[PDB]
Amino acid sequence: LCPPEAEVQIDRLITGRLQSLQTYVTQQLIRAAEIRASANLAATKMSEC
Amino acid sequence: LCPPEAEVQIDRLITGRLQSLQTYVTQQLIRAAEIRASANLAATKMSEC
Repeated sequence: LCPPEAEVQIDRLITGRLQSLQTYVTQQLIRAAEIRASANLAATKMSEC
Repeated sequence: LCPPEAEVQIDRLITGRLQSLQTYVTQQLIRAAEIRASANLAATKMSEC
């Protein structure tokens, strides 16, 4: 395809790929929180046990 | 621009601005959770220390 009609097809790929990446990052932040809580518990057990 | 062709340009701005705002709010909810956990720990230390 040529430049006016490429910028339509490309924008569709950018939108989808950007959405996919945002989904990934959000999920990682939520999972990170769970791991942090586990690490905090492990650190407490290290101190107290 | 005139009304049929403004509703195309505007919709693009609405989509982007709405996405930006949703991103902000999601990040605030995740950060809020971290602060809450810290506050819960501080409250525990207040009681026990």
